Amino acid sequence: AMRIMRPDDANVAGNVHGGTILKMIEEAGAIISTRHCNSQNGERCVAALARVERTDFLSPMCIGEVAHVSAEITYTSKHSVEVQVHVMSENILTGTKKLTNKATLWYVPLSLKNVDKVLEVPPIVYLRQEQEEEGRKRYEAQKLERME
Amino acid sequence: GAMRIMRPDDANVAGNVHGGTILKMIEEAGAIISTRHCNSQNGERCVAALARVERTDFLSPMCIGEVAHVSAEITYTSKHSVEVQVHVMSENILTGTKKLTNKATLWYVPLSLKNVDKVLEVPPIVYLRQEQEEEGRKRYEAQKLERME
Amino acid sequence: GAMRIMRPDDANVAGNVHGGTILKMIEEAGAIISTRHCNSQNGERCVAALARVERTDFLSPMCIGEVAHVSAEITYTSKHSVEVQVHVMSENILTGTKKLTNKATLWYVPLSLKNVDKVLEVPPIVYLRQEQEEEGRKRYEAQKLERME
Amino acid sequence: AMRIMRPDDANVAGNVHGGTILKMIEEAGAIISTRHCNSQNGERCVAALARVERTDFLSPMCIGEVAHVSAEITYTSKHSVEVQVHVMSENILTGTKKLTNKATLWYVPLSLKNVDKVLEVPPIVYLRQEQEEEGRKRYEAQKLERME
Amino acid sequence: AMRIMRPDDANVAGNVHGGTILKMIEEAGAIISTRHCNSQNGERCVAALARVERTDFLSPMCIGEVAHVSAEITYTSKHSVEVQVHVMSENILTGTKKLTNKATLWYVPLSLKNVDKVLEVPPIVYLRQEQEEEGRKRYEAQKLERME
Amino acid sequence: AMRIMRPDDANVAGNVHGGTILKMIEEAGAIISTRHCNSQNGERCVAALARVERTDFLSPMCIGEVAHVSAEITYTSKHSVEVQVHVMSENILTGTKKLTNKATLWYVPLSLKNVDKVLEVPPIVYLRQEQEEEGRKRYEAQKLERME
Ligand SMILES: CC(C)(COP(=O)(O)OP(=O)(O)OC[C@H]1O[C@@H](n2cnc3c(N)ncnc32)[C@H](O)[C@@H]1OP(=O)(O)O)[C@@H](O)C(=O)NCCC(=O)NCCS
Ligand SMILES: CC(C)(COP(=O)(O)OP(=O)(O)OC[C@H]1O[C@@H](n2cnc3c(N)ncnc32)[C@H](O)[C@@H]1OP(=O)(O)O)[C@@H](O)C(=O)NCCC(=O)NCCS
Ligand SMILES: CC(C)(COP(=O)(O)OP(=O)(O)OC[C@H]1O[C@@H](n2cnc3c(N)ncnc32)[C@H](O)[C@@H]1OP(=O)(O)O)[C@@H](O)C(=O)NCCC(=O)NCCS
Ligand SMILES: CC(C)(COP(=O)(O)OP(=O)(O)OC[C@H]1O[C@@H](n2cnc3c(N)ncnc32)[C@H](O)[C@@H]1OP(=O)(O)O)[C@@H](O)C(=O)NCCC(=O)NCCS
Ligand SMILES: CC(C)(COP(=O)(O)OP(=O)(O)OC[C@H]1O[C@@H](n2cnc3c(N)ncnc32)[C@H](O)[C@@H]1OP(=O)(O)O)[C@@H](O)C(=O)NCCC(=O)NCCS
Ligand SMILES: CC(C)(COP(=O)(O)OP(=O)(O)OC[C@H]1O[C@@H](n2cnc3c(N)ncnc32)[C@H](O)[C@@H]1OP(=O)(O)O)[C@@H](O)C(=O)NCCC(=O)NCCS
Repeated sequence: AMRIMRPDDANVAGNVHGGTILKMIEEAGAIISTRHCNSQNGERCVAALARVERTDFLSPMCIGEVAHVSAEITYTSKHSVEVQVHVMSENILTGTKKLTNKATLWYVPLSLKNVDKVLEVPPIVYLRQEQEEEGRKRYEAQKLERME
Repeated sequence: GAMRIMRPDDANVAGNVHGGTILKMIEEAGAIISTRHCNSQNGERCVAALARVERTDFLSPMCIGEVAHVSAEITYTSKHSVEVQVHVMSENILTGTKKLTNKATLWYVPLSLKNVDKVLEVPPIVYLRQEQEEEGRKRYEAQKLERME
Repeated sequence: GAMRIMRPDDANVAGNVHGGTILKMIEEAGAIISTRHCNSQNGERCVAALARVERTDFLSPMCIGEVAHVSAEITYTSKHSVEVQVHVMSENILTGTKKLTNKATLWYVPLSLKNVDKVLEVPPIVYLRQEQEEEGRKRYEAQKLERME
Repeated sequence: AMRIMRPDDANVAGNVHGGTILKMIEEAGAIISTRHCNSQNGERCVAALARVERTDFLSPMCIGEVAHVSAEITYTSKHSVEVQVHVMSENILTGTKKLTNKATLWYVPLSLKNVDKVLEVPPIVYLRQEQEEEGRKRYEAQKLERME
Repeated sequence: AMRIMRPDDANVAGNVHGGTILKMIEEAGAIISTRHCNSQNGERCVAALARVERTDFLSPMCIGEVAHVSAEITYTSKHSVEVQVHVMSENILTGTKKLTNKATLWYVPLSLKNVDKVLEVPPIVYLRQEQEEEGRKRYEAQKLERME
Repeated sequence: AMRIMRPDDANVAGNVHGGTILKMIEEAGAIISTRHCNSQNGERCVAALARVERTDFLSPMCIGEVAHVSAEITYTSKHSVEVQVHVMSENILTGTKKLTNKATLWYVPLSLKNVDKVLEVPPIVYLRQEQEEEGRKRYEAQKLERME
């Protein structure tokens, strides 16, 4: 995703609201996860946001700057999808680019015809085994935590 | 607090509200409460910027036509930061049914309006129970440590 | 209630909020409170439609960056209509200053979702004092009579 | 003004919210009043909404219908402008047009340089003599009402 | 159509984005073409934008100025509608009016019930036979550009 | 640049309005052109839209489908930028993709210090020589159309 930041995206200091960026982040996560969950022509479904991991906002973004939002599916469990989203600001006058934040989201597919039906998530192929292993450990961390 | 009716543009094709919609509302509540507090002792004029979102689980869906209720509370202050806990509740105004959608914790930092990116001191808060100050102090130390990776 | 920070698109070239912006927020509060009430006894599912806005004066300006606080109360019910009083207060979160922006009164009529333009019976509200019902009944009669010129 | 009504303009029933129409009405009033209060090259100003008269909503408007919003300055006092706004719905499939609402609004011009400075309003030309007298009577009745 | 230009319509300097005006232009074209294609109570339809002809932006528009959009159906073929749209900027503080844009659009009526069914366009009334001839030439010109 | 199509982007049939797409195309054109015109760190400028030409809408896009907007600078004259934009629709439930739109936009860099000052456009490198010649022919034809 690429969008010019507008006055209504920003506070009175002209700096973009956290909420504006969070919204864009989730939009990217929703597209990528829904596409994936339908990618093997299983039951028609839409991915629902189940969890947002801790995220830190490192640098401001200003009106007139371009928000760049990119997403990657980094893990899949039996019924869930982990998405990592990166947000970068670009000033197209000066050329300066800054990392706004990195967020991690967990999605769960729900049947279009039965909203209470959690679907199985198709596997992804990992470029690196360490990526599957790291993803598994993150999956475990949140599973264990939610087990109270 | 804050409430608003969920509209078509707030929801997916299933009729369920996008997480991003609720996240935006949560941050709107945090911004108001933290900005007010950071100017509450008439210090240098400032606006609270969102520094951190803690992990948060979405427990129940919300649908078009349901009312999102968003409430915020300042639960800790450090020298230069504000911790805010936000609760989101969905209300179906046809059936009456209310459900807890989400609980989220946020951290804000006040930045001067006049001095670009100047971090300001946060006025102290008073704790209903002193157990709460200690718990908040522990939460503060935990994020301070986690960020210094 | 409802609260929202005023944004540049809410305001004219001078930074002052448009009447239309506030009118919209007023009606949003009215729509929620009246719809909830009209479904509160689980009658035929319905949505409250705005029938009337009483005369209303805008007492003080609001500015970009101030927080609009909107609060509503059902003050009367007739057989098929709901009277709602709405208060709008501005809050400057930098200075702490609060001002009454506007008081408005609205009338809603519940319409069936299933049966188009079917007007439904409104559940009675509880009054703390008989005087409240009498005062509302007088306002109801006034507008009812006027709608015959 | 003429605008197609969209889903976000309407409730779950597909009927346009009163609030949406109210916002459009005020937009029409703001334009006509601001243009008028600058029409004699006085101090630059913007008209602010002072009063909305009682108004009844007669017929619903639906998603996909076209809202027609028309305004006319019907009276001016020394420092205020009376505006009548009509809203009509047009169904462009069926051809059917309906009167949604008629509203009267009062605006007061405020200096751009000084928000607290109320400016004098230029006179309007009345097509009929009786119209000025009618507007004058309404002005005095509301001015006398505002006592508290 | 008339609308005041707002901060979100414009860049950091306060000049209106072309996209904002393009959106307004298309809205006007969609209304006028849809009404016409349903004017004889044929199968219920909505006119879809098929083409924008070479449109030129002649002068900037600013926040606070009023955009005036006017549309006219200038030619009809068997299954399409040519619409010419004019955009005028009005500064309501100074009184200045400027021609912002002239655009020519082509619409095709599609059945509402029957997803992608192209319908016949009712013929338009011409004031002079010369107008039909000129329209025909423009019709043939766009046909040629499209066949390359 | 991706985004999901929402109810307010579309008509009563669920099909996206031409205006919605035109706005997205222009946003992409504005970003790429402004970035390019500041790429050699000349006088700070923003590129203003001057022309939209010969843009055709080939297939409908629906609510819930994802719009993919891709921009490319295809010609530069001394003071203007030609941008070609393609819009592709993607159904993330079915996987189906369709070419929605092909557009051509001309931008002109205007100094931020002097809003009437048309700046020089840095040259671009052409992947195939033939593209420059084709671009020049298009450029000459439109520049002469603004003469004859
Ligand atoms: C918030 C910000 C100003 C902090 O910058 P910094 O270099 O860390 O500033 P300092 O080192 O002086 O620290 C100031 C305070 O901020 C706190 N802080 C900084 N980052 C934090 C984070 N991610 N989470 C919680 N607190 C944080 C520090 O703990 C410190 O408070 P303390 O002294 O009471 O412990 C900076 O990270 C920033 O501008 N981020 C972007 C904010 C923003 O624009 N958000 C929306 C983006 S769309
Ligand atoms: C996501 C949701 C459907 C899960 O419900 P549930 O009763 O826990 O479902 P299950 O017990 O069958 O678990 C299904 C999967 O979801 C995962 N899950 C559930 N809650 C989760 C959370 N908070 N974070 C990460 N994963 C979660 C489970 O781990 C399981 O996947 P796995 O078997 O691969 O490990 C439910 O919490 C929900 O509807 N949440 C709201 C979603 C939404 O609408 N979001 C937007 C709100 S605005
Ligand atoms: C409108 C406003 C400037 C009037 O303030 P005031 O103290 O009464 O000012 P003045 O006494 O000098 O009156 C100026 C004119 O306004 C008129 N007026 C004041 N309140 C009015 C009302 N509510 N309805 C109609 N006219 C009104 C007066 O009659 C006078 O006109 P006149 O001399 O021709 O009779 C003030 O109430 C205000 O700023 N309101 C908020 C306007 C606004 O921002 N609207 C949008 C809110 S979101
Ligand atoms: C409100 C509406 C349904 C009433 O229609 P109606 O033909 O008068 O219906 P009824 O005669 O059966 O009257 C039903 C109730 O509505 C009330 N009513 C009707 N118009 C009213 C008005 N303008 N103000 C207050 N009450 C009104 C009647 O008093 C009656 O209540 P009661 O029996 O307790 O006295 C109708 O005027 C309408 O559909 N208006 C448009 C509503 C709308 O869509 N609003 C937004 C427009 S953008
Ligand atoms: C585009 C604009 C700057 C050109 O004005 P002008 O008086 O013709 O300026 P010039 O004669 O000096 O022409 C400068 C360049 O613009 C080009 N140009 C002007 N109009 C053009 C058009 N409609 N299409 C393509 N190129 C155009 C010229 O070809 C020239 O480039 P070149 O020297 O490489 O050939 C002017 O018409 C303008 O400000 N338009 C409005 C732009 C805007 O605000 N867009 C959004 C409106 S909502
Ligand atoms: C408009 C559309 C239905 C035409 O499809 P088609 O296969 O060419 O249909 P037909 O061959 O039956 O042609 C019907 C008419 O459309 C016209 N037409 C099609 N594309 C056109 C274009 N690019 N410019 C002008 N006219 C066009 C033809 O000239 C023909 O008119 P005629 O018979 O009077 O000469 C198709 O291109 C489409 O669905 N485009 C997208 C429309 C849309 O959804 N717009 C918004 C996109 S966000």
